[PDB]
Amino acid sequence: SMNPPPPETSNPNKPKRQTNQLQYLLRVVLKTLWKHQFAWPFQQPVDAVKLNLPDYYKIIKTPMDMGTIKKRLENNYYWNAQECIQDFNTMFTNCYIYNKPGDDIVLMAEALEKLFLQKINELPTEE
Ligand SMILES: CC[C@@H]1C(=O)N(C)c2cnc(N(C)c3ccc(C(=O)NC4CCN(C)CC4)cc3OC)nc2N1C1CCCC1
Repeated sequence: SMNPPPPETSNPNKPKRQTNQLQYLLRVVLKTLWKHQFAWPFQQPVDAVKLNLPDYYKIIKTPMDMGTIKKRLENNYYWNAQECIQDFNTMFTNCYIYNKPGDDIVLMAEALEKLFLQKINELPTEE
């Protein structure tokens, strides 16, 4: 009946960097997934109130979405590429945990995840 606050995208006391891998995660990985025809459900936090899914944030205790990831990358919120990759994987996994296997939303996440894996396969060596 209420949404939780979204994940943070700024934290001044959290150490952060820009690395060439993090730049790749923004310029190649996020950009590729964001433009995809099936990106739209993943471009912002789940609005469980509008969807009338009061159980969503009972099941999903570590929400993540590409809106959040985009803002984190734009703010250079991360220390390393692994932290950002973890956020994408959390997003996909949440979708697979909550939804019925085979449902259209799962097919959408799978399409995005296939591209994600293809891009991080070519993550550049650091520096
Ligand atoms: C929650 C479980 C499951 C899931 O795992 N995810 C991730 C999921 C996410 N979103 C949606 N839906 C439909 C949305 C899609 C897009 C938007 C969107 O565009 N919002 C924009 C925000 C900014 N404004 C200016 C314009 C509108 C909104 C959404 O819902 C309110 N459905 C999802 N499903 C399922 C798929 C079908 C039944 C629920």
